[PDB]
Amino acid sequence: MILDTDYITEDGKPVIRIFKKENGEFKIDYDRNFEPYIYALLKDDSAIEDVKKITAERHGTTVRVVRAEKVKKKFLGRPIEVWKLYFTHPQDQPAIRDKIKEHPAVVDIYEYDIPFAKRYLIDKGLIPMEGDEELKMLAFDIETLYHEGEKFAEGPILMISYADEEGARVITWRNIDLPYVDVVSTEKEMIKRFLKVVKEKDPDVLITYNGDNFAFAYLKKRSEKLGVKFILGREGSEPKIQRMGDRFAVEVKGRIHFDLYPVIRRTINLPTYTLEAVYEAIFGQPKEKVYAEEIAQAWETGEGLERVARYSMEDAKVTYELGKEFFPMEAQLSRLVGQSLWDVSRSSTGNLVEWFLLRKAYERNELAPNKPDERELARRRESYAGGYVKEPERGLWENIVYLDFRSLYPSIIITHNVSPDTLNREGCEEYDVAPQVGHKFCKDFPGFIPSLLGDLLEERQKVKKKMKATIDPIEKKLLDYRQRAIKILANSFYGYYGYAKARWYCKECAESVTAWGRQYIETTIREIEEKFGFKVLYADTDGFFATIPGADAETVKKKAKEFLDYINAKLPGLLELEYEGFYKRGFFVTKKKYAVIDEEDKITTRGLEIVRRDWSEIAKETQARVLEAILKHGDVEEAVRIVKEVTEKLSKYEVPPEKLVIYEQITRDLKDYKATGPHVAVAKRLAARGIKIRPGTVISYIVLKGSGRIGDRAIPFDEFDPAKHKYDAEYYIENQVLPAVERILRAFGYRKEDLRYQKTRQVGLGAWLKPKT
Ligand code: NA
Repeated sequence: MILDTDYITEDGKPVIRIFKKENGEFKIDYDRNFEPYIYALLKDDSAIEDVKKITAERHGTTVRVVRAEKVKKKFLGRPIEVWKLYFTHPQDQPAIRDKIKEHPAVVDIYEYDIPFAKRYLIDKGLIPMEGDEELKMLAFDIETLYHEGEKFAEGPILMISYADEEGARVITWRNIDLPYVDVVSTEKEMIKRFLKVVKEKDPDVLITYNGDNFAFAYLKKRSEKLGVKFILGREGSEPKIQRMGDRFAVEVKGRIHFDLYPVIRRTINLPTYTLEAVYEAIFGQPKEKVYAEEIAQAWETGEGLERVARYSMEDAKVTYELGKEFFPMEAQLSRLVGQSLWDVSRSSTGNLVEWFLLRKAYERNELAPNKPDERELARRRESYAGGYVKEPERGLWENIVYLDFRSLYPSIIITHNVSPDTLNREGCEEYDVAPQVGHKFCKDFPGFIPSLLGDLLEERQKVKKKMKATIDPIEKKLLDYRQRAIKILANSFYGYYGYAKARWYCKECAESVTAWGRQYIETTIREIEEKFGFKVLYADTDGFFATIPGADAETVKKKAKEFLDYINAKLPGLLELEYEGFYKRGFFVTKKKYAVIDEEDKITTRGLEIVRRDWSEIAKETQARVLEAILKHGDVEEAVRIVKEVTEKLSKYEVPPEKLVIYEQITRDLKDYKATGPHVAVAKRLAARGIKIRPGTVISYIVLKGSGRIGDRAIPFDEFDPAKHKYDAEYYIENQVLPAVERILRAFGYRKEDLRYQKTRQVGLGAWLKPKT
């Protein structure tokens, strides 16, 4: 299977390199005969004799148009006649692009900034990550000590941990006695040992969590200060830092650097993205997290060293296991899009759509529109819209169905043939009209994009059919990824239409699709209320919740399903409502804020759970028990009672100290946070122990009863002693606990004031001590 492609240049001539894993053997194929090209639209064919003779200068060398041929292609829904201009080198294109574009007979140029190594996969019909071939993978992570008044990576790396099929290990130059740890002399010998272990395992895949921004950069800058030759690429390469938006990305030649961070960020949503918050979500097993203070404590002192080595080991093992989860999925997308997994895993959804369109465009002989220049980009970016919402019926309700459209936006696009190439066309005989915005989309001929979508939705269905028919759970699992990759791509098309960097950009398309979305949601709701006597409790563009008042669980289920058959016979084309679930109880606060409980006693929440950086167990626990009281027990008053009890217990210092640890991933150095707040005080307590915390790591502190502002006395949690230390109850009540339950309970009629007992050490600072939203 094809892992990746690039090119090298040999005496000014480009050579495509194709990295392959076949029958357990890595190799590199070469293609010396792949020619770069662009297209040009001319006013009169006679002008090509001028174009053929245009030259520019690259480093003293005259760059020329090597060859031209006329080709018929489709563009903008209609035939176009263009000129294919061949070159020697892909880098000749920009230099000569500017000149050719100033020729009065040249209307414009096309497909001139499509990377050569990618052009190659498209044109040759090649697809990465195909076939059976198994791949050896290996995760790694590093532990570092931080210096505040310094440059990047001045502090040494103390630990390099890795994880394989064979297990996990830690390399270090501190004195530690554990089975899985190998000890060495220096940091230099540690790094060298890591390079030696990688080079000999020969992984096809290097897995990291955030290695694009931390691990690799750190490893290079340290090798640089220490004089170590940082070779990890198969063909003798130091890994190359690459310009990836605002931040960076690292490539390793011959291997695939699978950085887990962008994948997880683009997969499942969360507040703080700790390696530990992620292993929680997708596995259900607790972290065993040791915080940043405990480990920098082990660096100077040496106490708690074996616990750090366990932690470091666990970073690796988790990183590996997380990698075994996300890889096949990302291998499917890279297979579906036609681009390397390295690219595909770091791409935005809009950009994944672009690469998919480009390749299909090649197969259909469709000329691709250019990107926007600086002026168009700003003009596109300066667009906002609103959204649909049916504001909720307040309160607690029972026997709730949840109904959603099957692929709302893809359906609209296919059914109404919504495409830049079908927009307000001239002399059109069949057109649908967009609601609100009034655009006319032609149906005389299928749009380029609509038809590709059509085929995607149909392929998904076929794959799903085969998944459910397949008894073999290996093939079953694989088909399931296949199916789910189609979903991710299909559902990206709507975004892409309004995606400012998009080649087939079409704001008119975007807003039309949004408007038809509203209409279908709107008329379906009107119909469920009038024809079927339901009460719609809440509605999004992700679907709606409804019940029949005074009907039991199975009347509602039967009627909803009867309603589906009724509207699905009345909805146009591919538009189709589905049964998404049932919930015995639920309540709805506002747009995308709600909690519901299904028949398995499982609470699903939306826009409600704690998304602050500085969180604690006492807040989470108390919120959980409120939602539990309302939804499990059907008791709103118990919920209010519980909060009153919890706040009382806090007042009287009966809440166990451990539940009051505030975990916060720090956004910069602690020594320079907002003057007021617990941060400065934690920084002094840590400095006195000779510790500094790296921005981007999670600290642990408890807030104590103090002599200044409430919240300004806070200590490291390991420093806590039940005598000589009292915690600041008012801080846990007004900053932590109340804010976690105020929104939920306001929806039921309760004010902040109703959530404490009449006299329980009230300090009237709620408005100040609350987090500024
Ligand atoms: Na689905």
